Parts: sequence; C-alpha cells; structure tokens
Amino acid sequence: STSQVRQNYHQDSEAAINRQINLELYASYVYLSMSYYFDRDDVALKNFAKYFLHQSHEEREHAEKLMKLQNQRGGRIFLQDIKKPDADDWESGLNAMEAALHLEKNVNQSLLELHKLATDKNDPHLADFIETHYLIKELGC
Amino acid sequence: QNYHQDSEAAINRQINLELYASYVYLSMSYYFDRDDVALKNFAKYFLHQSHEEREHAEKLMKLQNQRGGRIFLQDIKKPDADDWESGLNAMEAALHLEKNVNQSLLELHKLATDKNDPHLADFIETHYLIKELGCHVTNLRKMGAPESGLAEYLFDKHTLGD
Amino acid sequence: QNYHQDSEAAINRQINLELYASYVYLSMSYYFDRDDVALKNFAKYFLHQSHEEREHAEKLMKLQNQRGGRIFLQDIKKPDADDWESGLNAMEAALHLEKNVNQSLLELHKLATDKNDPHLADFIETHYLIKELGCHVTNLRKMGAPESGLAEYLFDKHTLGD
Amino acid sequence: STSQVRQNYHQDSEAAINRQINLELYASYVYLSMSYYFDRDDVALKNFAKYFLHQSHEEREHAEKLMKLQNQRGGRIFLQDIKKPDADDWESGLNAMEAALHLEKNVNQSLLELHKLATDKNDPHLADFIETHYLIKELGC
Amino acid sequence: QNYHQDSEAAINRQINLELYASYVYLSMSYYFDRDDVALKNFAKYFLHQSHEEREHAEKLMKLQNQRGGRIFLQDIKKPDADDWESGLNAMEAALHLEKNVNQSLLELHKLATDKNDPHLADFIETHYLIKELGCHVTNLRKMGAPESGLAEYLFDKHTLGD
Amino acid sequence: QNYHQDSEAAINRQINLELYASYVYLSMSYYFDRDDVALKNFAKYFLHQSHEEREHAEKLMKLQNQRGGRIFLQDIKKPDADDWESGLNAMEAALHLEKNVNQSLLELHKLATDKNDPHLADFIETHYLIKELGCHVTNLRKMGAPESGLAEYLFDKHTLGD
Ligand SMILES: [Mg+2]
Ligand SMILES: [Mg+2]
Ligand SMILES: [Mg+2]
Ligand SMILES: [Mg+2]
Ligand SMILES: [Mg+2]
Ligand SMILES: [Mg+2]
Ligand SMILES: [Mg+2]
Repeated sequence: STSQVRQNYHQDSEAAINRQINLELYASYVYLSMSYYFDRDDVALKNFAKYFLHQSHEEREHAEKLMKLQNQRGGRIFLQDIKKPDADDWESGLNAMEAALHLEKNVNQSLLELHKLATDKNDPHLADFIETHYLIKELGC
Repeated sequence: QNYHQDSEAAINRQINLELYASYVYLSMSYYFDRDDVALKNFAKYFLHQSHEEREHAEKLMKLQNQRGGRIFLQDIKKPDADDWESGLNAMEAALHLEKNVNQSLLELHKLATDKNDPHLADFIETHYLIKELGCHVTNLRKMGAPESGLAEYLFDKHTLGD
Repeated sequence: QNYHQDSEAAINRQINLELYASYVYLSMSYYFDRDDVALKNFAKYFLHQSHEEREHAEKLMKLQNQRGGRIFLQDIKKPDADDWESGLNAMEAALHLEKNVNQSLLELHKLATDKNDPHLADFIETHYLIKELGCHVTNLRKMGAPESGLAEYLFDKHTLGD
Repeated sequence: STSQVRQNYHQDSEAAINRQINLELYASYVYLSMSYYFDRDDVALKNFAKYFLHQSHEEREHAEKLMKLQNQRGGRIFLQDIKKPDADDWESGLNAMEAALHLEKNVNQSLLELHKLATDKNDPHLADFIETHYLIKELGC
Repeated sequence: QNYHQDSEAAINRQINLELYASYVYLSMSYYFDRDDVALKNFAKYFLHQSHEEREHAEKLMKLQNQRGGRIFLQDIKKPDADDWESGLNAMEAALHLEKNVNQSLLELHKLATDKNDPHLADFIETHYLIKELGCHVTNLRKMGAPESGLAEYLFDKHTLGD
Repeated sequence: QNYHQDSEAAINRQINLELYASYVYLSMSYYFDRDDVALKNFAKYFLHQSHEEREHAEKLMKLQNQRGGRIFLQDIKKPDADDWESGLNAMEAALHLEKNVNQSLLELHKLATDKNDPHLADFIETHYLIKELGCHVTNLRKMGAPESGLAEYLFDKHTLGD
C-alpha cells in the first residue's frame, strides 16, 4: 500500500518525478549521441564532443538525484523505455546546438511545472529541492 | 563484402545491450535504496556496476567510430522488473543477464576475426563478473535467503562492505 | 495583523515539540542502558539524537528572539513509555514521533511565508531522519526483531557501531 | 541609394539584423530591470543582482557588435523604441529565471533563423558571424 | 505627505531621460561609423558618452532603491534622427539634448531638498558637458562646417584624437 | 565527380586574382613615389597591401598542394593604368578591384562546401579591407579631393601616417 516514511507527498508529485526521471535520462541519451557524432572523423570536433559528453554525464547524475528524492519521500520509482534520440547524423555542429536548446528548455520548463505543482500541494521540501536543482543547473559556471 | 556491415551491426547491438545492462543495475541499485528494502551495500554494488556497463558502451561507441562504422542507437528498454523482490533474486537476475550479454559479445568477437582483438579485453572481465555473481548467489542461498531477511542483512555487511 | 502572533505561537509550540522530542530520545537512550536491555549503540544513537533535538529547540529560541517575539515555555511532558520493549519498538516510536513533529514544523513554515526561509534548513533534515528511521525499522523487522534478540544484538553491532 | 561597400548583402538580412539589434537591446533592458529588483531590500539577493547586471551589459555589447556588422556591410541601422519590459516586480527569484529562459531562447532562436536566412542567400560572411556569435553566447563559460 | 512619491517619480523620470540620452549617443556613434560618414573619433566620442549616460541611469536606479522607492521603467524612445547629417549637427543636437535633460535634473534636486544632496555630483558634471559641447559646436562652425567636409575631418583628428 | 577539378580551377583562378591584385597595388605604390606625385604614406599603404595580397596567393598555393590539386599559373596581366591620377582615384580603384576579387572568392567558398572552411579566414578580412577603402574614399571626397591637392596631402599625413 503506502510507505512508512511518506508524508505530504502528493500522488501527483510522485508521478511528475517519475516523468522527470525519464526526461533527464532521455536528455543524457541525446547528449551522448551528439557527443560521439563529433567524435567521428567525418566531423572530428573534439571540443563539441567533450562538451556534450560532459552534459550527458550531468543529465544522468540529475536523474539519480531525482531517484534518490523519490525514495527519500516514500515515492516509488517506475522507469520507462529511454527512447532513441530522434537523429543519428546531427549534420552541422550548430544543428546540434539548436536541438540542445529545445531539449534544454523542455527539460527546464518541466522542472518549473514541477515547482508550480510543488507550491500548489504546499510541499516546501520538494519545492526547495527543485528550486536549488534548477539554479545550479543554470548558474553553476 | 558483408563483414563491415555485420561487424557494424554487432557493435551497434552490443552498444544497446551494455546500455540496457547499465539501466538494469541502475534500477536494481535504487530498489535497495527503498526505505522498505534498505540494503545500502546492495545499492552501492549495483550502482557501481551500472557505471561499469556504461563505460563499456562508450568504448564500443569509440570503437565503431575508429572502425569507420556508424553508430545507430535504439530505444533502451525498461528492465523486466520494478520490484526485484530480494537481494538473492537481484543477483540471480544479474547472473542471468550477464550470461546472455556475454553470449552475443562472443559472436561479435567470433565474427570480428580482428588483428587487434578489440573488445576481447572486456570479454575477459565478463567471465570474472559471472563467477562473482555465481559466488554471490551461492552464498546467499546457503545462508538462507531470500526468506531469511537476516541472511541478506549480514551479506550486505560482511561481503559487500569491502 | 494576526501573523506576528501566529508566527510567535507556532515557534512557541515548535520549541516545546523539539524539547519533548529531546526528552523522548533521552528516555529511550537510558532504556538501552539498562542491565536487562544492554544495547550500548542503541543507547548512543538515541542520546546523540537527543542532543540534536535540543540544539534545534535553542535555534527556535534564538529565532523567536530575532523576530522580536516572546518565548513562552510550557511543561515538557513525560514520554508515553518508561519501558520501550525492544529496539524495533523504540525505532517505530521515533519514526512515529518524528513524522508528527515534522507535520507541525511544516505549518510553521507554511504560515511563515518568510523572506529568509528560517527553519527550512532544519525542516530539510527531518526528512533525512525519517528515511533513516524507516531504513532502521525495516532492517530490524526483516532480521526478525523484536522477538529475535539476536537480530537486535547484531544490528546494534553492525549498523549502529559506525 | 546604395552603399559603395555593399556586396552580397540581401535586403532581407539587413532587416533581420535591424530587428536583432532591437531584440538584444530589449534583452539588455529586461536584465537591467531584473538586476535592480534583486537590489532592493525587499529582496536583497546580491548574487542574482550581480548575475543579471552582467547579462545586461553583455546583451548590450552584442547589440553593438550587430551594429558594427551592419555598417561593415553597407547596411543601414534603423533603431526602434526599446520597449518597457513586461514587469516591474519579478516577484520570486525563480520567476525571474523563468522569464529569462523564454527571453534567452527567443533571442537565440532569432539568431538561428538569421543563420538560416544567411545560408539561404549564400552569405558565408554573415553565416559565419552569427554562428561564432551564437556559440560564444552559449559555450563561453 | 506627497514628497516621497514626487521624489520617486522624478527619479523614475530621470532614469528614463538618461537612458534615452545613452540611446541617442549610441545612435550618433554608429552614424559616424557609416562608410559614407567615416569619422572614427566622432564615433568614439559619442560611444564613450553613451556609456557615461548609462552609468548615471544605474546610479539613479541604485539611488531610488536606497530611498526605499520603486523603480518604474518605461519605453526608451527612438531618437529623433537616424541620419545625423553632419558632425556639427550631431553636436548641436547633443547640446540641445543635454540642456533639457539638465533642466529636469534640476527640478529633481530642486524638490529633493535632501540632506545628502544626492545626484548633485552628477548635476555638476552636466554643466561641464554643456560648455564642452558648446566649445565643440563653436569650433566646427568657425572652421566652416558643416559644408566643409575638411573642417570636420580635421576636427576629428585634432580635437577628438586625444 | 567534377568537384575536385572545379575546386582545383577556382583556386587556380583565385591564385591569379590575388597575384594580379598584388601587381595593382605595387603599381599604385610607386605612382605615389613619383617626384610629381609625392605622397609617401600613400606609397607605404599600397606597398604594404601589395605584400598582403601576395601572402594570400601563396596560401592558396599551399592550399591547392594539400588538396592534392595541381597549380596552373597564368600570365599576371598589367593593371589598367600607369597613371593613377590622384589619391582618391587610386582608392576608388582599389575598392572596385577588391570587391570583384571578393566576389569570385565567394564562389570558391560557395562551391568548396569544405569541412575545414579553408580560405574563409581570408574571405573575412576582404570585408574589413572593403569597409576601410570605403572610409578612405569617403574622407578624401568630403575633404575636397581630388582637385584639392591639400586634401590628399593632409590625408596622407593624418590618416595614413599611423
Ligand atoms: Mg538535468
Ligand atoms: Mg544556458
Ligand atoms: Mg557487459
Ligand atoms: Mg525535530
Ligand atoms: Mg545577446
Ligand atoms: Mg545626463
Ligand atoms: Mg584579396
């Protein structure tokens, strides 16, 4: 039924988190694909390949910090297929950055709609977790 | 010649198999992180292995890029369970999984007939991981798992705490 | 405006709740110090937590003094048991207690709507303590407590000895 | 009529640049407004105020580098009203970051639609200017 | 009392006036950057002044925040010309502009009656800038501008090259 | 495939165009060295540019050799004038020349579709040289050239003496 640690954790947030977990795993897959595109000698842009491999590891680390939260609050993790990124070729180097911009802002407006949902269900703990997660993801550098 | 496009496909399939394995141990790790499961070293064990299997996927990605092949990703499927039931059952599953991933790893080397013997370094370690999961499965059963929640507790401490 | 005197009362009530919690873990600590109970690390665990919850009470006292409120102490009630029966039962009790103290801690922040987010640092750690007592309760039950006096003995050694 | 230095500069690009100039001036105004919001003692978040003041100076510097381009290619600069940013209060600190995300991606997808238009009108010079402008604006840190 | 909200409005209006001035000299700077105008030091002169007038706007923003007022931004209007015709005409325009911005700067001090005399530091420099634009206008006219394109060329070199 | 032999021809034609430009500015330089013309800095300006355009020709020669193409030289034609009439007229000519050489430079990049973007570094600077010759032409006309021999004298001193 229900977890001995659960407290003030709306079913709606538990499911928004499960979706955010898959989203960030998807983003990690996309970045990984883009990284090894700029690895191939067709392209051989080592600084792009480095940059995206870094962002792929960081998006995967965020997914784990989301999974750690779910467990900390008695939510239950439910994983789905990590879907194939919708390109293999990425063509240009700036066609990649365009794709990363729609992904990065999709990931981010999903966090904000999770902060919205957090203050709806008066959940200071979640709200504060997402907020600090969002500002480090943006203002870290 | 149909070797380059068979070697290319095999590596493409091995990339997906290692990534899937990384997904499975990730799933398993955070099952032992549940407050109602609560075996920290079981969690550490699988999370560490989850990173090993992703390292291997990138090495297969690096490799296909040097062979002049093309990387062709596919969906990473969800693993068969959300609830892994017990410490014993998670190990038995890893053992089962690692053997099959090992089998198609062979055929990629079996067709490779490569001068460099590419992935064979990593094929050698899969045989270490198999005997290890074997030894783990054995010890847990002999101790009384999975119905003896004391067995897995003490195995979490004494075997997976080093 | 009725916010200052509601914020003032909430903090006054949270002061008493943390002090009561410090009293409960003090009681629990010296139960495991009984010669007929004799679980030293269970004793250390609760005695340490008993000081944490008193630290928090003084921080709520410091806090009300900076908000210009007035501290209004009340009796610190005796805890519900003198005999805590078992290691398992003491944890289950702490879990129950910490959740309720957590609930009114929310409402003090829920009304605070404070620029500084005052006590929210300490509200974040109550959620760590809850998952921890959860994991403890789980491990003891899976091991066979509370009727297996061996379970609690080995949990005292292996989980609470670090 | 037409400038003695003009060469391969489509009228369409000259107008896309004039619009991009005003866009980045608008972005500089918005960032400046947000910066001095986090300056007021209601808020007093010095690190947010610092961050946005920096981004306000940088968006204004980009506008000048656009104006320098227009002149370098015989385009003619036409400036419009810099419109009042559509808030004074910015409320939260994360309500600001949300506003910056829709602004920042509006600014950026406007650059990309200018790179699109550049390769349409086979303008290697413009295309390369925008491309390097876009990657420094993103990968600078 | 209606002083705080009049002081607040004046500063709000002075913020917009300085920002507008920064816009005007920005416009003027890049007119002299045109390949068909081509007076680099005229360009440097106005671009530098364009930054001075923006510095002042932020100081008026900092100032309203310390007086506990609220900053209320408005549109920054486009300047009256896109083509500034000549070096002489741009100076005559700056002179005209700076005098009016100076006038409402007075009234903000004239009502301020402030203990600290806030913006009066910056009000003193507007009177230096006016006499300077005066001297510039004069020299260009005496030299034969704006119809003597040699006059402005040599003024660009000899007066605005230091 | 007809790209290698079109890329090869374009570079061959760009080699000749840059060499011709180097010849034109060489001619122009020593016109201002005539005792009856006598503008030293006009002479230095073009002689320096004459070397820049030859540097570029050799880089296009180095480039065709790395693309595995063959260098196919042609006559370097005499420039259209022996007498360049005035400082203004020499600049107007350079402006005209540099624009056309720029145009076929595009088409060599427009067909290149190269991974490395070879000559695009040098294509970017032609756009700096154009705006500069533009600014020069403008300043000389505004000053009264070419019939004002004082205009070109002072432009030789004040603009081309740095
Ligand atoms: Mg992320
Ligand atoms: Mg960013
Ligand atoms: Mg493997
Ligand atoms: Mg507490
Ligand atoms: Mg910008
Ligand atoms: Mg002023
Ligand atoms: Mg050239």
